[PDB]
Amino acid sequence: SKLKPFFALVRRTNPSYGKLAFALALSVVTTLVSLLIPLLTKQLVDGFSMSNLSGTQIGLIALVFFVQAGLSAYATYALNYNGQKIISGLRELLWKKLIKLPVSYFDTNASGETVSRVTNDTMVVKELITTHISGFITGIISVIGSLTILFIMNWKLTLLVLVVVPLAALILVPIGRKMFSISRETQDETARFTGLLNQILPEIRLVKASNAEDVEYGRGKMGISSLFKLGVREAKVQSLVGPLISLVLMAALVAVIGYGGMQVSSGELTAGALVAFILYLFQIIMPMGQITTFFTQLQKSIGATERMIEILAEEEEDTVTGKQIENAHLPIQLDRVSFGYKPDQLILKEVSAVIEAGKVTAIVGPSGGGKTTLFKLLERFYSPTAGTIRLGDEPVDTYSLESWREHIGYVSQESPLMSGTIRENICYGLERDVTDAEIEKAAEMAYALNFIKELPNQFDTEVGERGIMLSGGQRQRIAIARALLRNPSILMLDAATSSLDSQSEKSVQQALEVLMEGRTTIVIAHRLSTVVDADQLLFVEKGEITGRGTHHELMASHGLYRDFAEQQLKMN
Amino acid sequence: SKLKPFFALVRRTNPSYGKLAFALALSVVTTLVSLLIPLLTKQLVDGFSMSNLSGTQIGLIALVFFVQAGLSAYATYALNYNGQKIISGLRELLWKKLIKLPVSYFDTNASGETVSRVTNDTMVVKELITTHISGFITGIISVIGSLTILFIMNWKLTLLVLVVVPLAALILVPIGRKMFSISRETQDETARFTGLLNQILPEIRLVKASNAEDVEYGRGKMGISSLFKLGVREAKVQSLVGPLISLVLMAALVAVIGYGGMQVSSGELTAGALVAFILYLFQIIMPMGQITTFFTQLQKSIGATERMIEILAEEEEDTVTGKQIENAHLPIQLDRVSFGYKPDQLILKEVSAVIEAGKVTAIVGPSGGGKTTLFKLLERFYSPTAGTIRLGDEPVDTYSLESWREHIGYVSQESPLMSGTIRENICYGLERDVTDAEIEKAAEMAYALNFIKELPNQFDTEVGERGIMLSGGQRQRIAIARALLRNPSILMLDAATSSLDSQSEKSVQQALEVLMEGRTTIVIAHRLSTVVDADQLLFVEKGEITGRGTHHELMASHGLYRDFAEQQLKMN
Repeated sequence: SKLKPFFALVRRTNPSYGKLAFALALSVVTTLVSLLIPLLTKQLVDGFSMSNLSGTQIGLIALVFFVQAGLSAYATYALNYNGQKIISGLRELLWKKLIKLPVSYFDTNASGETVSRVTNDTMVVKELITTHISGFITGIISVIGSLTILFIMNWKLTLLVLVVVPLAALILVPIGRKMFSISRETQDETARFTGLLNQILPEIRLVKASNAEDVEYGRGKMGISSLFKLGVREAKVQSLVGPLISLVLMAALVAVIGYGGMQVSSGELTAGALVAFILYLFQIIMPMGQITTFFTQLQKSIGATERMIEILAEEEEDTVTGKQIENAHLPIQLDRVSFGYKPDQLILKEVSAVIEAGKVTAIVGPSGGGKTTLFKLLERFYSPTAGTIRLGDEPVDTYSLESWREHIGYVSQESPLMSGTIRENICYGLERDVTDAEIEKAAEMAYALNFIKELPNQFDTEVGERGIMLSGGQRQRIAIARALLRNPSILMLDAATSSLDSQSEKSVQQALEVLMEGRTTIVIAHRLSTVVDADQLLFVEKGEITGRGTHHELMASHGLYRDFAEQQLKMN
Repeated sequence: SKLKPFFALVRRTNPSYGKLAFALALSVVTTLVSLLIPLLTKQLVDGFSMSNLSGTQIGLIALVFFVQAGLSAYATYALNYNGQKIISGLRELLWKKLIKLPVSYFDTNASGETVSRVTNDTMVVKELITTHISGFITGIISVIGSLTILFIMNWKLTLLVLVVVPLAALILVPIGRKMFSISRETQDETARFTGLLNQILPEIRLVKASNAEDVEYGRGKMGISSLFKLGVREAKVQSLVGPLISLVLMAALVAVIGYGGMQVSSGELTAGALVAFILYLFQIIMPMGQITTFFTQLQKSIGATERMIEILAEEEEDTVTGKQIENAHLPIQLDRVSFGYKPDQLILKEVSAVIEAGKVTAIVGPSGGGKTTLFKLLERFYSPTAGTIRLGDEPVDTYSLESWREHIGYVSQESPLMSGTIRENICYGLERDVTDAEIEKAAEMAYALNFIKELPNQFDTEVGERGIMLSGGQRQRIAIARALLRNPSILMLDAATSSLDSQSEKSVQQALEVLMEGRTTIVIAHRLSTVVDADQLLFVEKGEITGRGTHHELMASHGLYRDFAEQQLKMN
């Protein structure tokens, strides 16, 4: 029942059954050959009365060994290659999914955790498919066949003590678990002592100033004393565990091998059966560890499969809603919009406002209100539930989200880079039009070519994977140019201002003003430099829009009491 | 030659030779018993023609096994206990040293690195002393004795192939190294892919806004494709390595054990010698790994010993300079002080100033000048080289640094806590006087008892190891109380004042003003609230004191041009 999701997930990479089954069957045949090699060794041992059959037997054993090696090599290659294909398919599906999950999943959930889930679960599934399933089948077949052949060869007298010995291993195992428990306790004590030292050392200035060094010495001494005490206990336990484990192991070996030798001396049914018995001993010892690893990694793999299944269940739409974009130039109105992240909290209550077309509008919000939520709502990262963010009769209820994102430009505060070259930064506007070869020419219009005129290169100019050799202001200028290059119709600004300084603010703002005066602009930032360039101003407070109109006189009056209190808080 | 520092470091814990040598000798005897057990097994195997000597032989073997187990247990306990004693001594010496190393070592070197060095090197020395030296001796003795006894038992015919087999291991080993190389390459590729995904995901907002999701999909696909390519190579290599390693191993086993069986069938000099031969095989296989681990950990241990030796070489003086404190109340003058961290740079040049006795003096410094260096120099954490920071005729060249630290109070900015209870915070002033039971009464004078009057407790009030449930202001007030409790004669303030605001700045400042108006006070902080309470003001610039006199008119005039430019930089 639990294996059904795993089988379905493997089935997502459908053309992977025949070769995997063939590889598993060939691994089974290779395993059955390892059960025949000791029999040939026994025949060779028993046939040394004449020296001709001996050499023939070494030849035959060498040939069988080479055949087994070749078959095992082919089976391992097939298994590993099929597992790699399955992992490639799984990673492709996961990445295609994820680059398309709504931004809400990432914001309200976990960024690095998703990457860790994908990377670890794919590798665990690989380890299960290529090694652990085939390993378990091989181990079970090897153990059963070796036990059966030993039972046929020797009646039971030595096989019975062979199966009794795992009871000695069974009493041995709790001792090893106690070893791990004591070791973990000692490690925890060592970590506590290290934490205490890392507590003390940074404030050595305070330690010296109070002149209480000896006090800290004694404290440290107490810590090491505790460590020593635990060490003494682990010394007693290791003195009890170590030699005893050795003793039991040797007692098993002496019992088994010695008994075989005894049956050799009495004249019983084993000499070459004794040699094959030792070989079967090794072929029984190895697969037990293989099966245990199989079970552990099977538990890990069912967990990983459930995680990958829950990741592969998310949904989203890009153009499913409709296709009705013709102009994208209408006044934007808010109509009783009340929805945040979860319907229970209601982090937004009937927010409504009137914004014209081709009019710069500024948004002023508090430190903890609904300015970020309104930013994401106006950028259409959340789906409306009760209210309507309405352009255009809600053919903003029947056009495509992809088309709306096409007609909007977005740089917020950092927008550092999509690392690579500047070519990608200007070819992210390659929307089937391909901008022919006018991209750098756009930089000429967007005041970017002259700024980049130092020209390390134009295509080999590498910002690096890290992207640290260029600062924020130049990159924000590049994003402004990208917005001007993509589809300069609607602009949505959080007004990225970092290390640009007053001289650059005016440069980039006058460039954007000349390029986008006839088109709609939206600003959401903090300062009062965009608001003066904004024809209409708004204000967000307690998840509600409170304030409409022009900037100068209204903000001089509206911002007199409560917005002024908020400001006086802000400088403080 | 290289072992001499290690021997000396062990010699620092002198009374640890006799019992360690006895434990090593008993481990040797225990090892020599394991070379006799297979011989008794061979005798038992050969003596099964009669069943009485058989049972006597099982009895004797069991007795020898129990004797060996007991001896090994005692030897292991002695070795582990002696190693724990050595580690306790080493940690005690290291902690006593480092709590007394000049603050310069910590500031210009590494805090967490020293803790890591102590913790790791002590454990490595433990692992070498308790296990690896005895392990190597045991392994060498076991291998040599087993080879000699096999040579005596069997002439050479099977021992020769036994020593030939390690050549098969020798050709096997490079294959395993190639396995590790390919695995490391695959791991590096996986890490690169994970880094690429962690690059992409956080900016999924920018990814969606540009509407280039497919582009990021294809990029990710390329990454996974590269992974798959490397996986294919590792599939080919593992298909060549795995079965081949198995084949060679089995070929060795079949060769050796089978040959023994052949000598059994022909009537040669081994049946119970074959059983003992297999036992000696195990007793030869284990110590090779033991010796290899010994060599690796010996290299690690010589490195750790050199590190611990260089840590145990630092020096400092507390009262070595002299003992001439009688009053500690004299004007403090600076006389051509020119010394920073290293004499080459000269990060301080002839700094001189005149400060009176019982006069509050403020220090104003820039963001990157010599204010921190002058702070540490005036607090005596660095040793003068050219100039003289002179009180008192330089009996500040002949009194004790410990006494000077006794007569000074220090809280700078955080001084968070020496975690524990408030009892430690008020018993760090326990200077042989023991303040009788007046500590809380001092808090009554120092405006601290009324502030702490909520009383969760007075001795069970725990701030925790972390120390997070109380903020900075209360702890700074406790530090001020501690300074008033220790020896309120000279105060050195970086001003604990922070974001506490007037409610608390004025409260703590008026408490300190009432308690310490008749005594000398030194302030080094940034703002202009301490300077107005400071009778004389100074200023640091480019590692030189530039400005002397009162606050109001001089700072109004001196701070008009250049200090005002620095300020206008500071608000900007």
